[PDB]
Amino acid sequence: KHSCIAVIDAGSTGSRLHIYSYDTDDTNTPIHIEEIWNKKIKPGFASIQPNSVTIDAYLTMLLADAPIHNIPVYFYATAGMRLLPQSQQKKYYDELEYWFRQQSQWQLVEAKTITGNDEALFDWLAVNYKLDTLKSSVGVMDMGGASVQIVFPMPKNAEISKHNQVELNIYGQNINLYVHSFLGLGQTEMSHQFLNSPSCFANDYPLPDGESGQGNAPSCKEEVTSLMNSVHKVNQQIQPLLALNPVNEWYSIGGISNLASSQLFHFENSELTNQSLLQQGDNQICHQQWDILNGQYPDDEYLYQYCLLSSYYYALMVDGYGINPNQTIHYIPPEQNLDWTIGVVLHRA
Ligand SMILES: CCN(CC)c1ncnc2c1ncn2[C@@H]1O[C@H](COP(=O)(O)OP(=O)(O)C(Br)(Br)P(=O)(O)O)[C@@H](O)[C@H]1O
Repeated sequence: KHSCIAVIDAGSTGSRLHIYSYDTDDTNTPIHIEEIWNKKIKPGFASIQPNSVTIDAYLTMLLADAPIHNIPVYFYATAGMRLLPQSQQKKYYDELEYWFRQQSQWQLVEAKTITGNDEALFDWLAVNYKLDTLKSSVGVMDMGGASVQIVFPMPKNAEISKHNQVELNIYGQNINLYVHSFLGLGQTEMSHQFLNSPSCFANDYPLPDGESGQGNAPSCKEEVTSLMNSVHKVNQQIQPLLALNPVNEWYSIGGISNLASSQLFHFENSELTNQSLLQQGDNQICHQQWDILNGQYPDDEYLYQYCLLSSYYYALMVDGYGINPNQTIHYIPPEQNLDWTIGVVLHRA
């Protein structure tokens, strides 16, 4: 009845199979993309032993019960696998290539670790698809666990790396995008640099070094800005490009959308500003007595991190990207299930 494609998102914490049915319009672009099946397994691919028994157990658990035969499959790993040397990755892909050759139910089209730029492309396509803006300047930011992505329209520029630019034609229109991924600036990886910063945690929160939190979002933001700008040079790379290529609307996916959906934060219309984010983080968490807070919200296991995270998002978007602290940032809410793999259907199916 419809075309079908499978995309496996092999992420740092788990792998997620998505089977989509779609139709194609007369520009040769997928439409009516529907997720018909879904399977999620932990831990991440890069966290299992790369031998046949382990890979077989893992992929069987992921795929065996799929209600669909003879479908093309894309196996796309992201930041978790990017953290591994090429020679380690090879062990996984040798086993995986062999496993798929033993299954005629699944036609492996590609298995690879996509670059963060690739992932930025798919992010942009996925968001703009959900927003129905694709047949129509929309910027997308993905705040992931290990890497962060930014992507916005920008005219082809021969003085910028080809790796940071993508040309595509979508619903009949030629598009050029600037794409950038910062590996290490994802919230989990970045957090590992700041666990002993008392400025980044609720008062009396027990830091690993035996010291106590003493939260202050402006100070915590400054510490994080050092990693963004002194180490990753985010400001130098992104700000001159945004000054010249203004974005009309920002959309964010990933961790922002989770934090903004917490009980401790108040945001309407699935949008926020950096100023409000930082202020609420500073008041509700950074300067808050930890034990009292923890007692009031005992189920939220991300709570302890909200001072750091609010400071980190502001640092990234404001001090890094140069986004105005009062500029509206839309976020796709967690309930909505927007997935970057929708971008792969658009681009590759
Ligand atoms: C009550 C408020 N909740 C609970 C919902 C939350 N509050 C704050 N952060 C949350 C969160 N739930 C999840 N996160 C974090 O969101 C960040 C990025 O999310 P993502 O989903 O975007 O991370 P990602 O990069 O795609 C992942 Br799954 Br780590 P993989 O590499 O593909 O496996 C990750 O680092 C998560 O740890």
